[PDB]
Amino acid sequence: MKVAVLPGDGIGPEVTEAALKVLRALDEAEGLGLAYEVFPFGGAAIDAFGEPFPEPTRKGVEEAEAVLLGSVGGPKWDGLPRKIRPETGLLSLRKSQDLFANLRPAKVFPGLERLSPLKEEIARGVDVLIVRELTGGIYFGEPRGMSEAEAWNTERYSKPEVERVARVAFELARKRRKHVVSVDKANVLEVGEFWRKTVEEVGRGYPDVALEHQYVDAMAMHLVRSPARFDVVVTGNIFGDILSDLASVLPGSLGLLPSASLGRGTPVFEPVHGSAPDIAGKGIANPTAAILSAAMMLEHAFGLVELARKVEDAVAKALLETPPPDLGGSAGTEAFTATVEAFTA
Amino acid sequence: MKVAVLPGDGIGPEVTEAALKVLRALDEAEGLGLAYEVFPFGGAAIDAFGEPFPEPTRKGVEEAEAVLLGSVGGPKWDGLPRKIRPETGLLSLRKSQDLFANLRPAKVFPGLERLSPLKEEIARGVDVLIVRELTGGIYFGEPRGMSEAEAWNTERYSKPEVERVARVAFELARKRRKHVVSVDKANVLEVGEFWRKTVEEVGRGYPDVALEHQYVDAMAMHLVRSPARFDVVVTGNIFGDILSDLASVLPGSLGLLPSASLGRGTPVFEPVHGSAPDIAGKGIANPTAAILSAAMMLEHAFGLVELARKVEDAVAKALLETPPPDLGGSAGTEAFTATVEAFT
Repeated sequence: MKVAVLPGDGIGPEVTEAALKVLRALDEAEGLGLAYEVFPFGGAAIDAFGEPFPEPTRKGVEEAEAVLLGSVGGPKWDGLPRKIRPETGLLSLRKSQDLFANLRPAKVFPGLERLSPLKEEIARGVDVLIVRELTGGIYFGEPRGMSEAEAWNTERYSKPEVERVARVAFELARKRRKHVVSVDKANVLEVGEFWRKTVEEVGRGYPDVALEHQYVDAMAMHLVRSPARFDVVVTGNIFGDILSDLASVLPGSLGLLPSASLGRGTPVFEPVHGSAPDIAGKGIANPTAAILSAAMMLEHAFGLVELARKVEDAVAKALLETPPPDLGGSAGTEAFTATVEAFTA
Repeated sequence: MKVAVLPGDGIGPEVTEAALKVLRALDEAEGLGLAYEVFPFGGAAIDAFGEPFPEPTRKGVEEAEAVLLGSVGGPKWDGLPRKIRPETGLLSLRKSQDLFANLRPAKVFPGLERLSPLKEEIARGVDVLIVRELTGGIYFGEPRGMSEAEAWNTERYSKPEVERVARVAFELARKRRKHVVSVDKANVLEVGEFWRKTVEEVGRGYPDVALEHQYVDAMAMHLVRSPARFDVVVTGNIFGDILSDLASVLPGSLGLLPSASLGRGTPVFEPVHGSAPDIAGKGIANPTAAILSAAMMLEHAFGLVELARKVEDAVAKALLETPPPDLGGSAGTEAFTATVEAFT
C-alpha cells in the first residue's frame, strides 16, 4: 500500500488531506499498512520547479501502486505557455503511465434520491459507470487547424486504441451487473462503425457479459429517462466527456464525483471538480469526491472492495446526516470529515 | 398561404389530416385563405413512382410557401437501395431547398409537468429552442474513411456556414425571450474556437439579445439541472443532434414534438416522431406534434405568431382536458382533434 499523493492547487490540499484522514483511520483500524508521500504537482510544482510535472514527482508515481490526485490549475498560471500550463501536467501524468481508461461513476445512494433533478422513482436505483477513452479521438486527432474562413478537426481512432478501453469496460462489468453498453454514432460516421465492430469483436471473449450498442444521442436521452437500467457504459473521448458530465448530474451536485484513470501504469484517482481557488483555506470545501476517490483507489487499485464499499456508505451517511454547504448545510470540510471518520474508524 | 402537404407513410396521413382539420377551421374563422395540395412522398411516392421524392412532389414544394410533412418510412422499403430508401427522400427535400437551420422546440405546457422525467419544480417553465446546423460538421466532413486498423472522420466548419445558422438563432431569439446560448467545445477543439468567435462576431448586430457561450458537456448538464433558464440554443450538426435529443425528453412524451427546418428555400414542418406503421388506421395516433407543426408553420412561415400561439394553447388545453392514449387516455386521434378545433 504505497500511495503517491499529489494535492495540487486550490482546494486540492484541503480535500486530499481529508481523504488521507479517512485512509489513515482505516489503516489504524484494520492495519492495511498504508504508506504515502506527497509530491509537488500542478501549479505548486510550477512555482517550485518551473514545470508542472517535475522529475521528483514523475519518479514518485512510477514507484507507487496508486496515485491520489487533488485539484489542478488556477489564475496564477493561465498566462503561461501551454507547454507547462498546470493542466498539460495532467496530460503528461496520463501519457507517462499509459492510462487510457477514465472511470466516472454516477450513483444515487438509497435515501438520497431527493437531491436529484429527476423524479424520486426515476433516480432511485441509479448506479452507472461511464468508461471513457482518454488518449484518442477528436481531442488529439490530426490534422487540426484554423484559418480566416475555415476550421477543421479530425476524429480518428486506431484498432489497438479501441480494444483496450473496450477490454477494461468488459472486465469492469464482469465484476458488476454484467451489462456493457457501447455508445457510438455508427449510423453516420465511419469511426462509429469502426468502434462498433471492434467492441463487438472484443466482446466475444466475454460471452458472460451482455453487450448492447447505442448511438450517443439515443443514449443522451436514455440516461435521463431510464438511467437505472444501465451498468457499464463504454465510449470514446468526446462522447465520454458529454456522457460522463450528463450522468454526473443524476446524483445532484458535481463535487460528489470521484474518478479513476486505469491503464498499464500507476492508476490515478481524482475528484472531477476544479481548484476553486477563491474558496481555498476557508474550510468550506466538500471532501466527498476526494474521499470517494480514495474509495475507488481502495477497490480498483488494491482490491479492497469490501472496504471501499465501507467508506462509500460512511460518506453517504454523512451527506444525509451532516450535509456540507454546497448541499444546503453548515458542516465545513473539517466537520464533515469527522462524521465520516467516525463510521469508517 | 399555399401549403404543400406531404402526408408520407404510417400515421403520417392520420396526423397530417388532423392538423389540416385545425388549419381549415382557423381559415374558416378568420379567413386567411389557406390553399393546400397533397403530394405523394416517402414510401407512398415509391410505391407509385419508384422514387421517394418524385418530380411532381419536387415541383409542388418549390411552388408552395410552406411544406407540411407527416411521417416517413416503414417495413415495405427497408430492403431497398439506400439511394431511394424513404429516408434518403427527406435528405433530398432538405438539400433541394437549402434548409440549414433545424428548429427543435422542447416545451412543457403548464399542468403537464408530471409527465416529465424531471421533478415538477425543475420541469415547470421549460421552453427551450435548440437551433441546429444541418449541412456542415463531422457528418459530412471530408476526409472520411475506414481501414483494417484505422477509422477517421473530420469535423470541419466554414465561416459562411456558421454565420447563417447563428443569424437564424438571434433573429429567432429576438422574437422570444431575447437570450441566445451558443454551444461548442472551444476549450479544446479549433472548430469550437472558430465557431465561438464567429457567433460572437455576428451577435454584434444583435445587441438587444444576450449572448452566452457554453461547452457542449457543460450544457449537457445545465439542460437537466436548469432547463427552465434557457431560450434559444444554437449549435453545430452533431452537437445539435445530441442536444436536441436530450432536451426532447424533458417534456414527458416524444409525440408532443414538432420541428421545422428553415433555409433559403421552402420551409419544412414535421413531427419528430416516426411512421408507427403497426398503429396506422387505428385512430389512436396522437396528432399533437402534427398540429404543433402546423402552428410553427403559421408563425415561422407566415408570421401569424398570435395565431400560432392560439393553436398552441388549444392543444395544451386538449392535452389536459381530453388526453390521448400514449398520455394515459381514451381520446383517440379523431376525438382529440375535436377538442382542439373547438377552441381554435
